[PDB]
Amino acid sequence: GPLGSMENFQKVEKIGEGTYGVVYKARNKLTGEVVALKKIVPSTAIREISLLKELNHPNIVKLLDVIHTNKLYLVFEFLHQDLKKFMDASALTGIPLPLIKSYLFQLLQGLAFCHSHRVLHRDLKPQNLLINTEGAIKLADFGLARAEVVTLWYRAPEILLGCKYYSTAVDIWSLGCIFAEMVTRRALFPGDSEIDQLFRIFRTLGTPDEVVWPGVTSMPDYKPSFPKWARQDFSKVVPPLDEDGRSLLSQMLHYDPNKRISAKAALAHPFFQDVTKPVPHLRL
Ligand SMILES: CNC(=O)c1ccc(-c2ccc(F)c(C(=O)Nc3c[nH]nc3C(=O)N[C@H]3CC[C@@H](N)CC3)c2F)cc1
Repeated sequence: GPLGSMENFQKVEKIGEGTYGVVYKARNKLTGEVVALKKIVPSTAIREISLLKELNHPNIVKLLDVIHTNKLYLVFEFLHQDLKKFMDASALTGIPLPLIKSYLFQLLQGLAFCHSHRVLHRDLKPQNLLINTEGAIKLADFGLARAEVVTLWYRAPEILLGCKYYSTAVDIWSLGCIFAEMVTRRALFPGDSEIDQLFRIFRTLGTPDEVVWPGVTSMPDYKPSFPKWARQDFSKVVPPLDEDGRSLLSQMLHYDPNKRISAKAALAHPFFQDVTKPVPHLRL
């Protein structure tokens, strides 16, 4: 790419770096706006990101600009905290349920929007769910169809079993995993290898078979030698979540992508009958 087109940005600080790339806080030297800068060119990707520029929703971190100068910079609306840090800060008391429920409701709204345009996130985790002082939560760093050890903790089972053409249901799984983690203050399935991840899922939800998941035994990475564990009861998995919450979570964690609840159906679940939008206690 050419030169000088990032001149208009002053790096304020490195936020972090990982498999995604590098993320900075920066100020536009001419408009004064404070933004997040992601540093990473294919055309398969250039038109994929351009689609995301048009994918605007109050629960999606706005993509402001895309700048190619051996580097691709994406410019994002800046947010002051992520859900992981807020979870850790909240660990002694827990996030109050009404806040958990608001955050879950909002992310399902954002996902419902993305999914209605057939856009998948693919890599939801607490670290890319961004929050502000007003009680909003937003989806960040959408994963591309092509594209510091990647975590598997939120990866859906069909991905782990070798599905090549997976669906929006993978985001519902990831979010159910995050929901459970907000409630219990412990990761649900903290696998440290692909098989440890699969087997942690199997040990809680039961080893899947053709009864609960038609087609599972023909999946590319399925092996008949998989151990057969019995399912645990949910009341043991996420206490003290109430029965509405457990019901919704059970549907977000169905093995069969065709049974897993959609984002739109989840919004209608009775768990949200009393949803509100509380203010978080954020110390910045
Ligand atoms: C262990 N780490 C991870 O797994 C992980 C870590 C970062 C990412 C990631 C990758 C590419 C991105 F474009 C974005 C992104 O869009 N970021 C933002 C957009 N607007 N504001 C921000 C922002 O980062 N704000 C900070 C949040 C809390 C800080 N305390 C202070 C400000 C992103 F967040 C993905 C995974």
